Amino acid sequence: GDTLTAGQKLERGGSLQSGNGAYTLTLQDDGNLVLYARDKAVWSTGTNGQDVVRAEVQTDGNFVLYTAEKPVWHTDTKGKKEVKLVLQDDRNLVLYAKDGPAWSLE
Amino acid sequence: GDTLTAGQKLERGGSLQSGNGAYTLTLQDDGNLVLYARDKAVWSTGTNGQDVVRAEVQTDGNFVLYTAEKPVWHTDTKGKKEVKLVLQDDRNLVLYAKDGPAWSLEH
Ligand SMILES: OC[C@H]1O[C@@H](O)[C@@H](O)[C@@H](O)[C@@H]1O
Ligand SMILES: OC[C@H]1O[C@H](O)[C@@H](O)[C@@H](O)[C@@H]1O
Ligand SMILES: OC[C@H]1O[C@H](O)[C@@H](O)[C@@H](O)[C@@H]1O
Ligand SMILES: OC[C@H]1O[C@H](O)[C@@H](O)[C@@H](O)[C@@H]1O
Ligand SMILES: OC[C@H]1O[C@H](O)[C@@H](O)[C@@H](O)[C@@H]1O
Repeated sequence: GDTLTAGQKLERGGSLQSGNGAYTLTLQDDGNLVLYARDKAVWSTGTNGQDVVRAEVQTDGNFVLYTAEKPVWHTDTKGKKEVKLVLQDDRNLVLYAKDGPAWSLE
Repeated sequence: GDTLTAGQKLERGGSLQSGNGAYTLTLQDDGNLVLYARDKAVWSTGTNGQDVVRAEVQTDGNFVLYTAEKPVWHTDTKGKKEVKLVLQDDRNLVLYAKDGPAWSLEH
């Protein structure tokens, strides 16, 4: 609506509106939380070019924009079944899967 | 323990250790997943400074280091109670707290 209570958030595409639809606060896919007043953008968080996933009115009192949790490193073994990571006594760190070792440190 | 099975994770400060007690794989506070043999680092993911907060062995078969959700903008009003954000008909964007306006746009 026009209000975000504690624990509520705007996700990408979500919005608040007021002034008979003339005013729109919206979290964009470029990452920016923007307030559009009619034709013009009157204010933003300046978070364009950043991977902002939500604008949460937190229960601790703080309204906060967060970038998404992202992967930064992987074994690159998506698709493998029943996997387990084992730190072995031969010092090798091995990712095992249904049809044998999918990834190996050594 | 020496094993993480499908869906498990090391969290910050969490460790795997080999059965013999000689090798220790630790997701550290600095984000680096480090393998120690004794007190000498023999391998790491080199993710120090990259905000990694967990390393989960996923059900899809992929072992992945994930970052935390990073705060990139805020109103700086931690401590305020019963807060709500209101986009008003006068065009103002106001964060209202128990004791009054904690933050506003038009000021
Ligand atoms: O980079 C790791 C990413 O790659 C994918 O193929 C999936 O397994 C995701 O869950 C993961 O976040
Ligand atoms: O000032 C707000 C303005 O910032 C950038 O230029 C872009 O993200 C626009 O989408 C947005 O309207
Ligand atoms: O490639 C994985 C393979 O590497 C080595 O040969 C050993 O550490 C084995 O335990 C492991 O299965
Ligand atoms: O830097 C933003 C940060 O401010 C505080 O420490 C808390 O309200 C956190 O939840 C929030 O992420
Ligand atoms: O500073 C916040 C305060 O600013 C203006 O005076 C008005 O828009 C009020 O509705 C709002 O509460």
